[PDB]
Amino acid sequence: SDVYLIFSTCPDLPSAEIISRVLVQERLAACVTQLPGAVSTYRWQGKIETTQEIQLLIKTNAVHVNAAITRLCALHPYRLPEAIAVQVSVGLPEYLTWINTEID
Repeated sequence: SDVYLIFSTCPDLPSAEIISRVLVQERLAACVTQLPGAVSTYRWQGKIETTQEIQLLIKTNAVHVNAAITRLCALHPYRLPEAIAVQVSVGLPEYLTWINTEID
């Protein structure tokens, strides 16, 4: 399908809310789901670091993937945010249509 799920994380609730609201308002994503209480572990210059985060699941389509990612970046606290998109293989047809009609 041409629906894509974009994963990102943000450091807290306002950033998640800002990103979620803006991406939907600007019709770059049909919906954004936040999963709070996430912890991410990564290296930050020779140190194992953990950061509390909100996980985002951004539902969009192929023609909006880049715009959603770049707008996400424009709104993001992080200099280099997670933004990775996975193509949806198949889905409930009316749901895929809804994603598309929301933003196309």
